[PDB]
Amino acid sequence: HWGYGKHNGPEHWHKDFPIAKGERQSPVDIDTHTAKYDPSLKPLSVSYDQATSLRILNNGHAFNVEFDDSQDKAVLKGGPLDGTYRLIQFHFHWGSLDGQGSEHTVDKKKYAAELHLVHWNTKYGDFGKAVQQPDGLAVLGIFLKVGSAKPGLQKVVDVLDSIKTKGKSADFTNFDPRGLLPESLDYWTYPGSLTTPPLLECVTWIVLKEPISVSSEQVLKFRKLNFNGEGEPEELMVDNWRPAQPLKNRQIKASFK
Ligand SMILES: NS(=O)(=O)c1ccc(NC(=O)Cc2cccs2)c(F)c1
Ligand SMILES: [Zn+2]
Repeated sequence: HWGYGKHNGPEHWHKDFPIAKGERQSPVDIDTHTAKYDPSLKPLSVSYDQATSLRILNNGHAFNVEFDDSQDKAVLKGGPLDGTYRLIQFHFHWGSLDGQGSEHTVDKKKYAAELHLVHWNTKYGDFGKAVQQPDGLAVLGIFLKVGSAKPGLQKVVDVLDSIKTKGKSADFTNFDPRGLLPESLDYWTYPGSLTTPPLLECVTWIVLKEPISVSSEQVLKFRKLNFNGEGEPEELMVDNWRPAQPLKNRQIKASFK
């Protein structure tokens, strides 16, 4: 099955998932000088005050913090979006080294990691239906660089020892994702895809200009996770990112001048 190794990595995905070579694949390089300011873009509306986190899961590709998405408790609206998108989970992609790890790049620059807050369009009723629609998902992407610690991330870091291997989950209630956001909500936006199989072309990407900083100790703890299940040969969960894909017939829009 698919993964991030030499024999099952991003270069191989197209064989099982031909959409990997499609017209609106993610991630992409964000060329800051070619992106166009769109003064008609509304400010992002992030309403996470009633968020209800439930669980944290190691799924063998990353770890997801999952939320109760059975009502409008934590939603994203505005920006390039029409309607309401409900937060279902967030996860990260990261590197084996601080110099790589993000999926999107900015003028070819790689960050140490990238946070994805995944939301689905409520007009489609549930996540499974949404991923089958061109405007089904909105993913808010946030770059991580290594520097000072991110206090709001620490609760996540501290539970990782309990979900070291594939298939492990742990209760994770009362986590506030507002603690993972940078100060500015300035963003770039473009139409794209899931960055892992099945690579469905259902995502409006909203990538924040301002990275958050996390400590070297924090990202080191990400790199102690395992891709494998318990009792299988240990393979560290690192470099779980897809490289930048061709932009093709798309324009990246900026919310800021
Ligand atoms: N890295 S990402 O583009 O933000 C992403 C990548 C994958 C999923 N989820 C799934 O792929 C789960 C699905 C299985 C079958 C259809 S969707 C997701 F919800 C978000
Ligand atoms: Zn992701």
